[PDB]
Amino acid sequence: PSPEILALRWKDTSAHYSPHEWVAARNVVTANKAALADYFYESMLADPNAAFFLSDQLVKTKLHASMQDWLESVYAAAPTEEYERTVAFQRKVGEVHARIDIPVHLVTRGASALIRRICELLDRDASLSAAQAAATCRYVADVTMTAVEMMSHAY
Amino acid sequence: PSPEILALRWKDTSAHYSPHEWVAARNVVTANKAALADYFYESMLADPNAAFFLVKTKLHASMQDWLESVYAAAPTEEYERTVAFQRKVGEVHARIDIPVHLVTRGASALIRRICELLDRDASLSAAQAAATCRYVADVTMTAVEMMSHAY
Ligand code: HEM
Ligand code: HEM
Repeated sequence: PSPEILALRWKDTSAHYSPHEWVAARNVVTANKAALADYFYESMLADPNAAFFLSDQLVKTKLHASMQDWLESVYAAAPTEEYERTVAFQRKVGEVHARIDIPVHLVTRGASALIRRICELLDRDASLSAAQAAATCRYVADVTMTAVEMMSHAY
Repeated sequence: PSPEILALRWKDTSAHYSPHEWVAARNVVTANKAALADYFYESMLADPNAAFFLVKTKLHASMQDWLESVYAAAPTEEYERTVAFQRKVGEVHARIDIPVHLVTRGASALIRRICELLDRDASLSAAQAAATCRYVADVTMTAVEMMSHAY
């Protein structure tokens, strides 16, 4: 399924939501990416299965500073109309993960932790009505699980 | 990969939400057990990828039991029950080489149609409806991961 075909799936997903949701989310996620990357990394030390794959020094440069640009790839695609660029990024990361038999259930695990944590930021952000913080959190979960689905194409 | 460990995981995820969130969802899920199984199945036909793999009767009911299972776990505290079944379901899909990325496709689809129904439900304050939709998306994904075990 080429990135022309898989673009339209990202687009049609993002189109369930207003521009206000797209940007709202994007702003919160760039505002706190490095902090959201730390929280991710720590979450999968806590998991021993996942900790096996982290030799406690590989993140120093790679995993912390990379998880950042993932968060930008994902949350900008829609407000930029740059879908096939983003979708392409996801297959690379999916293929990287699959090459080293990183079990897919742990990715879905991580997708879920981020979603709970990004919504927690949306919640604690006082510059929004709870109606808005709600609708953004929805978008967040949808696009994460859209991305993860595509990351999962390499199995 | 013990169920006792897993069961515990189900408890914590759903502990993030109020009991009112658990029963509201269950209500709407079971109020539409048929229409939801019909939606999921017809959503597979649209795509060729899944349509590859499609007796419906067995399907139509076995989705209807999964739903009943997923939203029974928290309000009844039978986590082991609900887990053990997610474990089985995945191992079936597995041996058929049903690609993982699609179990997630229809998972996301059910979530979106479930919240639509929660938007429409005026027994609920919009606050609750959002809350409930969130529960629904989290717990589905939680099921999804457990299904995705040993793939
Ligand atoms: C939502 C979930 C996840 C996202 C968004 C994510 C993101 C990324 C990205 C962007 C890269 C860089 C790959 C590249 O472009 O070259 C990467 C690499 C990697 N990720 Fe993940 N990841 C996720 C889940 C996981 C999980 C659950 C583990 C658990 C073990 C993991 C372990 C790794 C490792 C080890 C590498 C580098 C491979 C190596 O050099 O040994 N990731 N990840
Ligand atoms: C969220 C996603 C899904 C859920 C919750 C789900 C649920 C179920 C359940 C509960 C069963 C009964 C398993 C058993 O008898 O023990 C089942 C069987 C089956 N599912 Fe799924 N399913 C999902 C996705 C898919 C997808 C994407 C396909 C794509 C083709 C698929 C095809 C089947 C087939 C063919 C069987 C029956 C196998 C057989 O009896 O020969 N399912 N599913």
